[PDB]
Amino acid sequence: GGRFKFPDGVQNWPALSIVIIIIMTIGGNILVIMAVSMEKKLHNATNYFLMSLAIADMLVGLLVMPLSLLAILYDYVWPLPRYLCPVWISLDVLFSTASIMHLCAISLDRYVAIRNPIEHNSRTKAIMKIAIVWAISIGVSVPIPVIGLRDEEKVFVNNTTCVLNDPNFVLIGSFVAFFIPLTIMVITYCLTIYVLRRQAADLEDNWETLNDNLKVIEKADNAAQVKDALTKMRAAALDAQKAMKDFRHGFDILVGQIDDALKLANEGKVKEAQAAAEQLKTTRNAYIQKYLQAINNERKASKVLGIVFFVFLIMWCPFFITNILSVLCEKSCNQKLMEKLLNVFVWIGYVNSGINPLVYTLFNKIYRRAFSNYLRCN
Ligand SMILES: CN1C[C@H](C(=O)N[C@]2(C)O[C@@]3(O)[C@@H]4CCCN4C(=O)[C@H](Cc4ccccc4)N3C2=O)C=C2c3cccc4[nH]cc(c34)C[C@H]21
Repeated sequence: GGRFKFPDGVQNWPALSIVIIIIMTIGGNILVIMAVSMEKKLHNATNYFLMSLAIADMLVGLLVMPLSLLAILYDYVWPLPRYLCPVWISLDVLFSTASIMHLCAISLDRYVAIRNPIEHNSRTKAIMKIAIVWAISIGVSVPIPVIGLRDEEKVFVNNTTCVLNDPNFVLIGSFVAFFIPLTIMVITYCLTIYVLRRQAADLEDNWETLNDNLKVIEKADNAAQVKDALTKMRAAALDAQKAMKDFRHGFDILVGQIDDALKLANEGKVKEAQAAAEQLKTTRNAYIQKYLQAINNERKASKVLGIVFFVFLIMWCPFFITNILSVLCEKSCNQKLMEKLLNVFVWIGYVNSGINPLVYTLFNKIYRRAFSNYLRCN
């Protein structure tokens, strides 16, 4: 009666339990799609892009993970019809790349928004980005149907197991789908953290000059000395202002005290100006806390960026690196262990798709309360 498998030919039940992570991925992104849909605040362009990413990652857990689970259930013997594997593999390359490409764009956008925060029809650009991202991924995926259709031996080999059999594609696909985006995310990340640290140093330097000039005002006795030190603060305040409205307004109201004290410093006596430097001391200490919460925001952003980039490396690097070694190293490297590692590094890349939502909820207050409400509402 032929050679059957399903629904009881399962050879590995311990692997079945791994469904747990699958259930987390599908729902994890659904909550994001809910947040961007229900919440009025999350109708921002960048959030629509996170939704697109969520669509990519959700489809990974929806269409790629379950079929890889069946593959493990039957000890890597394809139980489904033959035509359904090249379909599976192509989807694997598609959504996985879409996930990567999306992540790369997020890095780029975050750099621009950090460099020149003056940015705010605004949706047409986001639509343009989503389209381009999905267009590139499709390009990376179309070789699968092409190669598979023009030769059956290249998708599954022993009339049993289904695995890529074209080393040229593996090299190219890996190089263009991961290593080029990786290079962009490396340089991008480095520039972003550089800009961030430079902005922090600027605020700290402006605050130091505001203190040092006050000390030397209380110190010396020359009316022109008070004039010089008292004028250098006016610039240090105007420069720190352009670097939360109560803070810039604090620099604006203390500037007025620098005007009064500077008027009484040239035509008046040094003692009265030094007495005005006291009122300046108090107006500075009034906002010393708002200065600390500003620099704290700087260090917070630095940590979040370092996390997301680190996670991306830890997740996708093992697969693609070993994938490269498995093709271009056909002798020196151990091949049996290579397959043993790749089998796990594949699902590590999968887990990244489920980590992305869990990442953008741990740090955003709106997503935290949005998730905490979607889980308890139903
Ligand atoms: C996670 N997903 C997995 C998928 C894949 O390899 N899936 C199979 C089914 O799993 C293997 O790794 C297994 C594990 C152990 C032995 N295996 C192999 O030998 C061959 C790889 C290989 C072929 C020839 C020579 C050396 C190595 N495998 C396979 O075909 C390809 C991906 C990919 C390749 C290229 C560009 C890409 N963009 C996004 C992606 C992607 C997503 C990304």
